[PDB]
Amino acid sequence: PEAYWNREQEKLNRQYNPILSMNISHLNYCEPDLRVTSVVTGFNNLPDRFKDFLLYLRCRNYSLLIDQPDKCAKKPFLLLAIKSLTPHFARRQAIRESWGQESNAGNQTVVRVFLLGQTPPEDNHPDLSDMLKFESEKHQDILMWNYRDTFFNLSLKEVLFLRWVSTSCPDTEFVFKGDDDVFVNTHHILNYLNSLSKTKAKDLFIGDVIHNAGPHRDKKLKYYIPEVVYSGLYPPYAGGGGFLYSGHLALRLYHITDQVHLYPIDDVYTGMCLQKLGLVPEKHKGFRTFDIEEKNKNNICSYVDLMLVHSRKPQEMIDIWSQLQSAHLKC
Ligand SMILES: *[C@@H]1O[C@H](CO[C@@H]2O[C@@H](C)[C@@H](O)[C@@H](O)[C@@H]2O)[C@@H](O[C@@H]2O[C@H](CO)[C@@H](O[C@@H]3O[C@H](CO[C@H]4O[C@H](CO)[C@@H](O)[C@H](O)[C@@H]4O)[C@@H](O)[C@H](O[C@H]4O[C@H](CO)[C@@H](O)[C@H](O)[C@@H]4O)[C@@H]3O)[C@H](O)[C@H]2NC(C)=O)[C@H](O)[C@H]1NC(C)=O
Ligand SMILES: *[C@@H]1O[C@H](CO)[C@@H](O[C@@H]2O[C@H](CO)[C@@H](O[C@@H]3O[C@H](CO[C@H]4O[C@H](CO)[C@@H](O)[C@H](O)[C@@H]4O)[C@@H](O)[C@H](O[C@H]4O[C@H](CO)[C@@H](O)[C@H](O)[C@@H]4O)[C@@H]3O)[C@H](O)[C@H]2NC(C)=O)[C@H](O)[C@H]1NC(C)=O
Ligand SMILES: *[C@@H]1O[C@H](CO)[C@@H](O[C@@H]2O[C@H](CO)[C@@H](O)[C@H](O)[C@H]2NC(C)=O)[C@H](O)[C@H]1NC(C)=O
Ligand SMILES: O=c1ccn([C@@H]2O[C@H](COP(=O)(O)OP(=O)(O)O)[C@@H](O)[C@H]2O)c(=O)[nH]1
Ligand SMILES: [Cl-]
Ligand SMILES: [Mg+2]
Repeated sequence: PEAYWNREQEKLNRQYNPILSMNISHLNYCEPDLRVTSVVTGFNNLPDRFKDFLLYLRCRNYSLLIDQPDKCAKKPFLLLAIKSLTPHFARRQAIRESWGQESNAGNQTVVRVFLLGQTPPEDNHPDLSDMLKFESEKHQDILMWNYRDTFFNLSLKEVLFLRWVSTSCPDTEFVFKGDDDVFVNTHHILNYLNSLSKTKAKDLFIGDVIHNAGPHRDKKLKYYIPEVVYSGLYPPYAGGGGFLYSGHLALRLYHITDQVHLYPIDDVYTGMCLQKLGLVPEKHKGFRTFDIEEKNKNNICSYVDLMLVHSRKPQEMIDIWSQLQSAHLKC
């Protein structure tokens, strides 16, 4: 093709599919891929995030700096994996106190990790390392890898997390992967999972799924992707703050990640991997990624049959969760 990502992905396809038959690694090449500055038309005028994405696309072998290797010592029913950034201490603590608390009702173990990269001083971030170490020692729920935690590296955050599931939590029944600014009704999710047949549970992947979306071409927008980077439509994908899937599918997704080049939008990348497995993510009405009706925001009964709501502040998560604990008496 003409777009850089599509062209390189087609090269990967030929490498993994003999039926298409008629030098540097794409997985552990971690020097700058200087060839991109000549083959990508207008490279020098792209925003810095695109330059860095294209230069280091072929590197994904990053190591854990903070690990919790025994997080799944007891086999989880539901692993909560929450994407976060170093300075988001209040968001993480609110989640710990509310919908993300670990629990074991009915022997269905719920365990929690936060997913971080580095916020390094050479990028002008304040040094919060001692505070992060303090939080990690106390709460034992931080996983942190040695890559730059940026918007366009979130598909790295996804691949490295899936790698961690395969190495350190391969027996979890289900995975919820979400953002640290959503409210999640964990009780409703557990009730939903216990209503699933084994057949439906095996390849479960639900969220707020969008079909036939394409890249935004408006250069001002957060999710802007230039025509020189990607052409065509996006596969169906769950986006908007969280999605829910089986541990069995987590392992299959991890295996397939080597065959898909990283993409600047993490939720599109996950949709690409699901597509390569031959699966279609399923839309579920309980994922409210653009909130609920203004007058309903005040009523706790509005939250009882929801799976998640985007977005809520730390104080709102705790207030909602607390009211929810007695919602069966009022709704
Ligand atoms: C959830 O998992 C539970 C186990 O996990 C632990 O507990 C939970 C609550 C969490 O805290 C988790 O973190 C823990 O890891 C599980 O609990 C277990 O359930 C079984 C079955 O009910 C219990 O077995 C009973 O054991 C007692 C003690 O037996 C010993 O002493 C007698 C001497 O009297 C000897 O004969 C025995 O060989 C043992 O050496 C038995 O008295 C009892 O026997 C009766 O029931 C059986 C089964 O019908 C009959 O065959 C007998 O004839 C008796 O009528 C049970 O065998 C076990 O104690 C219990 N563990 C704990 C730690 O409580 C729980 O069932 C899971 N499910 C739910 C919904 O919680
Ligand atoms: C996703 O996350 C990954 C992993 O963290 C990021 O990859 C790193 O990206 C940074 C840039 O942000 C890379 O650092 C840069 O490397 C350049 C190349 O270094 C090589 O070449 C020079 C010269 O030949 C050698 O001296 C050097 O030792 C290496 O062999 C450097 O030229 C850059 O230098 C510039 O910045 C530094 C520090 O700010 C200054 O001192 C310099 O003067 C100059 O201004 C810079 O160091 C880093 O190598 C990447 N790491 C890995 C493991 O690949 C991605 O950027 C990130 N992606 C997105 C989209 O955010
Ligand atoms: C990923 O693995 C590769 C391959 O082992 C590592 O590449 C070496 O590491 C650095 C990065 O360029 C250099 O010192 C070596 O010359 C690299 N080349 C080779 C051939 O090994 C790479 O470092 C790893 N990436 C990370 C982030 O750990
Ligand atoms: O560099 C980043 C930026 C975002 N996030 C996390 O990813 C989620 C998505 O971020 P954001 O809410 O800004 O995206 P949006 O909802 O606006 O699409 C948030 O929970 C952040 O904590 C991250 O982990 N690293
Ligand atoms: Cl915060
Ligand atoms: Mg958000």
